Amino acid sequence: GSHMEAVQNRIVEAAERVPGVRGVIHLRARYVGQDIWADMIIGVDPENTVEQAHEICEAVQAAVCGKIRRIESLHVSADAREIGDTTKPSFS
Amino acid sequence: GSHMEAVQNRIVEAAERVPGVRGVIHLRARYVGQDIWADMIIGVDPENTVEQAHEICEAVQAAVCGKIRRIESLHVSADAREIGDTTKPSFS
Ligand SMILES: [Mn+2]
Ligand SMILES: [Mn+2]
Repeated sequence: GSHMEAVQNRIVEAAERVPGVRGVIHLRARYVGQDIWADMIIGVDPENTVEQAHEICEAVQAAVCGKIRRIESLHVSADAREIGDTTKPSFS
Repeated sequence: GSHMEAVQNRIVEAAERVPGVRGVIHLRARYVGQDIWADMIIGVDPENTVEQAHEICEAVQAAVCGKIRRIESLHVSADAREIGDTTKPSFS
């Protein structure tokens, strides 16, 4: 429950379907009227290049924005996630 | 002018003194009472590994939080910045 949790879960689930995303580390989303502005950090393979992380972020942004129309702006950026890492996304 | 712009500029200037930071791509900062909560994306060498980007983010977080005491929480994450890129940081 919480419609905002459901929206945040949609964002996370869309992002986690994009190849190269190991998980979503952090998501902050807020309304400006009907539109959402959001900042998301995705976890990526540590051995990737930063150029590769960059292309994954761009793919995440395209996929999320294409699926969640009320999102007017989404910044996607990257950090290392090791593969033994089950840390659930942090929100708020 | 704008005391919030000055705080944001302090954050950017502290971060840009950390080795490996090519620039600050994006900064979002808000007050909860007297404390600041902030999300920052730093630009990093594209040929770096994501593990290296990660260690730069961690160094940025330590340096910024150590210099700006009112910051209670700072998420630092990374993206590619090419070196011909003079793009000024985006705020708000
Ligand atoms: Mn690019
Ligand atoms: Mn680490």
